Amino acid sequence: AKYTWDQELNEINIQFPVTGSAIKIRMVGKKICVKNQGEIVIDGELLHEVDVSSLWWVINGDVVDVNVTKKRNEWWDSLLV
Amino acid sequence: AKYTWDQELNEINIQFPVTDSSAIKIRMVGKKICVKNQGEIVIDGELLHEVDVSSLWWVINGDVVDVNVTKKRNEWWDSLLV
Repeated sequence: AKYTWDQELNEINIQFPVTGSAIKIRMVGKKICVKNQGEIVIDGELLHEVDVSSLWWVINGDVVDVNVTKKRNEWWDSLLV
Repeated sequence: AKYTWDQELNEINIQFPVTDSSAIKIRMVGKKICVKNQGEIVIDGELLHEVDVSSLWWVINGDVVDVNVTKKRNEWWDSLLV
């Protein structure tokens, strides 16, 4: 497992460890690409639509925390399609 | 001008006006600095010299956000950004 995720009714959160500049994150529509030092963390399509402009991330110690707001307030069964 | 800044020999201070409670987003990684206020970019650049990113702190004083970070080296900076 390269990452974990959790959700609030209106938001998705993704976490992964900093190895060890390096952090590249792009969302276009539902497509999501997260790389860390060239290694792919996630390369897929989110289950539902998000507000791509709301995308934010920070580093807390050894962990990167990524947050994006959902378009629709509903629980997601999974992160990706 | 979206912000102002000043310095001590060992510290950088950045100020900008407010507009709750996820409105203020601040990230520094290495020398890269991103400050957003209600989604609007305040700063998006690279600091002139290295700072201790762990020392980064900010607070709201009335209508003004004050950001402080400690310089790695004790020297005057000609500019805030590269």
